[PDB]
Amino acid sequence: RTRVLILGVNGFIGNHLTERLLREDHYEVYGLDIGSDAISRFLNHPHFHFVEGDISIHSEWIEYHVKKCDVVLPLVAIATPIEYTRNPLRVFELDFEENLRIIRYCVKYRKRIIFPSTSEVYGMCSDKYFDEDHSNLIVGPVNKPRWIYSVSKQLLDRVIWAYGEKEGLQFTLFRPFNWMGPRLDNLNAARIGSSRAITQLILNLVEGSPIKLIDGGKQKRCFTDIRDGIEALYRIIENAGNRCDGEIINIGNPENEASIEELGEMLLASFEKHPLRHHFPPFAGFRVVESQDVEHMKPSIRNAHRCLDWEPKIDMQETIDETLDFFLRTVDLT
Repeated sequence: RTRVLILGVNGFIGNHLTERLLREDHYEVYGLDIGSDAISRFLNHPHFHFVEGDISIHSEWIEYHVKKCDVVLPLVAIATPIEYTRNPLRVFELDFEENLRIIRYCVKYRKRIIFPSTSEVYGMCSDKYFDEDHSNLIVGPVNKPRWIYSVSKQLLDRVIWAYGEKEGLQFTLFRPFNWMGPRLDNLNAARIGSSRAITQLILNLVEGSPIKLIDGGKQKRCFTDIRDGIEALYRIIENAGNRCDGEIINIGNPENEASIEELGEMLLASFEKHPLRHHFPPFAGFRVVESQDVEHMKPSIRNAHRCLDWEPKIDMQETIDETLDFFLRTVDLT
């Protein structure tokens, strides 16, 4: 069976992907992390193996697991906007430098790497649908430090592309668009995966704080149910016909488009009608704040159609209700 090494497994994607792979009978999962509270249900599974580790501290121990396995998914990274400006050097050292070392272990031992790129690489791209193969990438001047994440991730995509072109590195880049569902990562966890904007909004509802609409909350976003997203990530791992080699694949649901404001109204609506509503404070309301920014982020999914015969199937309401439902029921009221 194929050995899948998941770095930063103690979270959203690690939980859902592991469940997916274990459901099949031909994968061996190696989930590396510093904790296991998020994937404890799998610790005793015959085909799951927890590996103690941290990609900033361990060099050898991670290199060893790369050589021991077949496919590598590096999910460790700080992807919370505030931090881009708050501690840029750390965002850069972890997201760029530490991941570059893992990319190099993969080329050294000829392993397959399925790397999480970011929808932020497109930046202020003017296309209505961001295209992995034709869209131009647009960022602000260097005095707009918010772009340090976007550009760091973009450079990594290009370095992987170069290793693939000059040193036979087998790879696939995937770019998630606001994945959401049960078991969302914590707002400040350094694990790539779940939509930060929707987890913040649910947090607003749960904590009794207002939902802040930046400059009106009119900017639009696309949202993807984790059941649709993980199915696509899973098929990239399957790699039928080797159709994913050298590919860059956006994984999102371009039909689930909504502004921060509308997303807020949809969660509130599902919130007010939920059985556990009474265990949460009254709605603090919408606060129009006013602090660069991206005004729309829609993915072209032609590559996913082509390489994976994939099409998102869950309705917007279904994703909203299930993500909110799981969250409210998992919260410790003590």
